[PDB]
Amino acid sequence: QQLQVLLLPKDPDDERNAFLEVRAGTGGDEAALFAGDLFRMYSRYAEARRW
RNA sequence: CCGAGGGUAGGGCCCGUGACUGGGGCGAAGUCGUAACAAGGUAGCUGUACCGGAAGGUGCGGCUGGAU
Ligand SMILES: [Mg+2]
Ligand SMILES: [Mg+2]
Ligand SMILES: [Mg+2]
Ligand SMILES: [Mg+2]
Ligand SMILES: [Mg+2]
Ligand SMILES: [Mg+2]
Ligand SMILES: [Mg+2]
Ligand SMILES: [Mg+2]
Ligand SMILES: [Mg+2]
Ligand SMILES: [Mg+2]
Ligand SMILES: [Mg+2]
Ligand SMILES: [Mg+2]
Ligand SMILES: [Mg+2]
Repeated sequence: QQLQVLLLPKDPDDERNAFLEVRAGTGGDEAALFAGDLFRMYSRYAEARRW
């Protein structure tokens, strides 16, 4: 497998720490309920990589 | 003399436009309370007046399109 050289495009803020905010939308307290469901999911993902 | 029209001045109407402002219509979700529909938890509605974040409240009279 000839690994295609992916070392051509550079990136400034690619390794920097990131702010993440989740906001509820359409559907009243149901979307608010899901914004926690998205946040735990990103919490499981952050701790799974020692973040 | 009249006279197209030009000029000066002052009015009337209509249209476009204007910092800003007043409310109105619409919204798969927001905040605050819950005024009305049951006696809707203070029966409701009403003209008027005063008042209150807001639905609204209270006064004076009126109607029943008011339960028991
Ligand atoms: Mg003459
Ligand atoms: Mg003339
Ligand atoms: Mg003339
Ligand atoms: Mg406006
Ligand atoms: Mg009332
Ligand atoms: Mg009520
Ligand atoms: Mg009532
Ligand atoms: Mg009154
Ligand atoms: Mg006031
Ligand atoms: Mg106040
Ligand atoms: Mg009062
Ligand atoms: Mg009365
Ligand atoms: Mg009468």
